Amino acid sequence: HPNSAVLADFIPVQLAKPVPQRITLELTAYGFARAHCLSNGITDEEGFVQVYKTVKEKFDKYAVSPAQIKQRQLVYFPKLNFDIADPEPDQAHLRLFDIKKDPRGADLKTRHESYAKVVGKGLEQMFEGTLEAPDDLIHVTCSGYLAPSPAERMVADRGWFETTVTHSYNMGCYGAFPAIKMAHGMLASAQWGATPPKTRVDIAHTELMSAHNNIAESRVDNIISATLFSDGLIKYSVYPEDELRRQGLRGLRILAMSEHLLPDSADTMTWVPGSHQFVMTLSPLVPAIIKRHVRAFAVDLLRRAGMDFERDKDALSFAIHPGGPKIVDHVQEELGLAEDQVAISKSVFLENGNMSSSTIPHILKAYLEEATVGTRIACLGFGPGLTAAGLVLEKI
Amino acid sequence: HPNSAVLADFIPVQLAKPVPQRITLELTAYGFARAHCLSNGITDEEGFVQVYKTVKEKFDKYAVSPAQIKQRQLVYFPKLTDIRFNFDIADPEPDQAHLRLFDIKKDPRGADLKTRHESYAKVVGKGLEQMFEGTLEAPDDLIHVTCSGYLAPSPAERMVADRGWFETTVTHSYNMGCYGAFPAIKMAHGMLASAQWGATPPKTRVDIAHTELMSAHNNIAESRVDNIISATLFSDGLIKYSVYPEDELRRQGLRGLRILAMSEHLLPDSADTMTWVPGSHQFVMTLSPLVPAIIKRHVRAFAVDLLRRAGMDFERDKDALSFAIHPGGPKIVDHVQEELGLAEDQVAISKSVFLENGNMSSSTIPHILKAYLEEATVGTRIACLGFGPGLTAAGLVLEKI
Ligand code: NA
Ligand code: NA
Repeated sequence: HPNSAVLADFIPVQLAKPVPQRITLELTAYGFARAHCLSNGITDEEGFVQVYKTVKEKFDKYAVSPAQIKQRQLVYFPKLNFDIADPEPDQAHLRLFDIKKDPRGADLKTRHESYAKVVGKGLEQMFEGTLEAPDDLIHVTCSGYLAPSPAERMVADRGWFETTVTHSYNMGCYGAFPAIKMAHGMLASAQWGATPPKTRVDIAHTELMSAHNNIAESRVDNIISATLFSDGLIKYSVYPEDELRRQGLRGLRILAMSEHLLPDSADTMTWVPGSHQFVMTLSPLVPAIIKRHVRAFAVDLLRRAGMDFERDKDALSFAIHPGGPKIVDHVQEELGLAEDQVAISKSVFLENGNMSSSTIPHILKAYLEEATVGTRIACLGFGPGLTAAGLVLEKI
Repeated sequence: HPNSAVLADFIPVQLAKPVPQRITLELTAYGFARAHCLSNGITDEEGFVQVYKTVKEKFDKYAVSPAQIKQRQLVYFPKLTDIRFNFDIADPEPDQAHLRLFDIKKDPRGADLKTRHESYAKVVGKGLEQMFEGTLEAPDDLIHVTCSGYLAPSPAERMVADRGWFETTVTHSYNMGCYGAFPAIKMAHGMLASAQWGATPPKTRVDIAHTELMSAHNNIAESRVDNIISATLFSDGLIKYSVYPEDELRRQGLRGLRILAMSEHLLPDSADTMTWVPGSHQFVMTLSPLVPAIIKRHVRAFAVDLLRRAGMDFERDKDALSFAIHPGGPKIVDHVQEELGLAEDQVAISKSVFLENGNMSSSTIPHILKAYLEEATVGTRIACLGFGPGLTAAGLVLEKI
């Protein structure tokens, strides 16, 4: 196919062994209780006891449970009353919370320097099988912003002095979509002649959601986000389809893409850097707003691909970003989807939690590695805005 | 021309009256002196007078001078009408309070980053209402460019929602620093070419909105020399412009800058010479005195290549080109000019924009391009060059039509 871009070769890197959810919940609950006691001058044991019981009750009620998420990769959760060891200065940098003295923990500068170090290493592992520089490298993240970025430093470390680096930043849980949109555009811009020809764009996701741990705030939506979000680093490539074929690779051919905002929703999800970490609010209104608009969005997306929702939806897999425990279910229900059309997305959430932008790429990795050639996949995700983003893919 | 994207309709928006360089120098030196005394719990009078003479000498030696920058828009600097002379500063009007982020009476770190981001959201949300007040039809894409405030949802996404623009794709082009317009334009170009590929329906217009509020990052608590330079070099700039497929631009009968080529990559061994990282209180900068030499040493090969990408030849055609060069510091344009064997007239607008406005981060190149579109003879080709953290060199070749 001329004028075609193809996703391929998806490579996750695990930086830390995933922690069983019931343990994340016990310790996070204990940390929120100590922080709270530090924050309100409660100093006596029986004081901590009553606060701890209340925090635990709150966790039982509102925390994402082990039945919903089995384990999460959390680089900044301590390595396996609790007592926490100090770590080797060998790595004070993994320790960004504080339950003895200042409950706000590390400040943002410290967290940013930590991010650069951890992602730096992650990126060197993500790209160690890469033999030739890409024409472009896109860095996607919503969890740490530095200039130059860890991506820029790695490209230089590799001596990749003809590679364009583009930051695709602050586009949250759906950040794969705009990154794939750029990549498609960089291949199309090359075919238009504005740059010499290009044969590969590499996109690298690095989300350290656990770097933004906030145990000083006890509002429900913070309990929920502390127990919901997880870390994920994953890279994949975008090839012009002729280059994909020449290299004998399997891939996901891009058919169509779409993205725009949803009305009366801007305040329902926010994410803002403050003095110590990026701070989140999340309204319980969000799944209903997604439910309300997803169908019309999906019908339009399939039309963009020359498809018809009523006639073609049954043969499609739907890769859906699992933003909360019930998001896939809601979309499943609104779109009238069978279990086997949404099974991979539920399972990635169940095994990993919400790794923010890195989630959808892990979903697409499983489709690329499991589906028959010819399979079509409609991808949907949501993030702040609120934004709806979508992609139509075909396995080739 | 098919497969052709063209820049047009450059629209700056001034939010505050620019302040003459000399007064920014004197008040800023005064702030640095007070902040130093506060950090150090120096409450002694003569203690302050000595700190202050010292601070002023460092300003005399290192600050960007009124001969280099005449005035700057600094939304987060007090209005002259508020300056009373030591100086004091009048309390702001109530609905202007979010414009005071520095503190020289109690805690010299000033407002924390969250307060700064909230102030930024408001000031940019008003700036964007002005920038888009004459927009008649929603664009297909809106690209928000900044390296100076990051919120989700952004002020750009909120504006797009307030307008009811629910078909418009919003993309954030963030944290690409002073050369920010170059990745923005590359992205606009890809979107049109992606539409032409058939991956979205046809599009007719991408809008790019730069909102750089560098003054929101005032740091008067560090007196290291490179921060004296930064606090007196950088300035604020809000500007939008549009990218059209050429056939659309012709039907509207607009003049524009047709894009011929573009490039961007990193320069070796220079990652630590210019850095920009959010911390507790603001985004913190560092800047190495080596930056101008590193740029000069690489800019010729880059420029030769860029011209090659446009089907031209540096050595044969440079005399016919204008060179829009991001003025990152007082001497950047001069160093590049010298390295490239350029005449004064080929680089005058980049120099003039610097002198009149300071370094407006990513907004600076778009103001230089607005002047070219207004003044250039049809057929004139412009080589554009921008640098920023990486270090990164970014390139564009344009033709006025
Ligand atoms: Na870049
Ligand atoms: Na967006």
